[PDB]
Amino acid sequence: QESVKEFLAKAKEEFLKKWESPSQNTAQLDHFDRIKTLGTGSFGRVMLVKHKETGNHYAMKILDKQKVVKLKQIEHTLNEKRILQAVNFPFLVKLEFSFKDNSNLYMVMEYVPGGEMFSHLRRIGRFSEPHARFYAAQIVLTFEYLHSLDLIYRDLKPENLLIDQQGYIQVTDFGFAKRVKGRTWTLCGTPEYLAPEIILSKGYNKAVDWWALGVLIYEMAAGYPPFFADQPIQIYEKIVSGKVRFPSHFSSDLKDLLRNLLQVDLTKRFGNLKNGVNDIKNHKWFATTDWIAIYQRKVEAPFIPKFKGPGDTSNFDDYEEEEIRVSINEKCGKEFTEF
Ligand SMILES: CSCC[C@@H](NC(N)=O)C(=O)O
Repeated sequence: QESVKEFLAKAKEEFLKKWESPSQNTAQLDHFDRIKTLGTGSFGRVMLVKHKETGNHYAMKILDKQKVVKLKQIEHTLNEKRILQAVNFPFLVKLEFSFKDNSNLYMVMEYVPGGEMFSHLRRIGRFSEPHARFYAAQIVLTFEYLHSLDLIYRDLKPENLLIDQQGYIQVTDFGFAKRVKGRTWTLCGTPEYLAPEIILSKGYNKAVDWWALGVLIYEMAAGYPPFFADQPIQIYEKIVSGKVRFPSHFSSDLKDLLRNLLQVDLTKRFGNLKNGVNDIKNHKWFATTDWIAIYQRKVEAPFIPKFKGPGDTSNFDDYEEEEIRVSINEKCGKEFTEF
């Protein structure tokens, strides 16, 4: 449809202008108070912070430059920030500021107090098909947007889908996102969500995102992922076999869609055929979906997360509060020049 073509053309124009001239150094650390550690990993953490002048809350992702270098994540961290400062879509968490100092890299994101889809899914067990479909439609549109910009997301999983105050998804964590025209080769993503071509160390493309969508829809509707096993090697063996067992409660339409998304042969996988995303959007499982209404956030969500306000952290987990230090000496300045 020309309306969608023209929408995506404008989206790409606006992305490219920011991509080619990225914003830098748009806030500083001492304009924020630290409130609580919301997550932590091997080279960084995410903090709830409050801006001292406006009172606004944000989720601040803080990466230790020395650890980024040591764990060979330099390009990934530069990808994440350059992409986030250039994208704009209703179901992507917004980057509001970024900056760096002697020790760390900072991305100041909107804070979504409703928490991760993962916690809501694990609490209730599984989502009904309408509920899963509401979230899946938002991911389809988001991947249509990202892929049109030549971006591969590469980290789809329930933990990275936050549920906002209207019950809609906001995708977070662009740590593995990359602008790719053609193929790319890095081993990354979470085991249960990896496409076979990643496991097999092949050059792969945006079709890995559509595979991961199949995993996500299965997990939302079943309560567990399709290739589950105790050990990673067993997960990988199941993935590359592609044998998937569907619960009897799955509709026939859902099983058909999942067979086409969880297609081991990437040249036969929905999302990667001549009709692209339209094979997914036109599938019978999505017959009830008004794609424009979803994009415009006019559909009433299946549920609204419970939270008390923009500073409520009750939907996130508790972590040891550790210092955020800034060395008196600049570290790794060269490697992060463009950040
Ligand atoms: C807002 S997160 C950073 C706050 C923290 N760090 C420094 N070095 O000032 C501190 O004041 O201890």
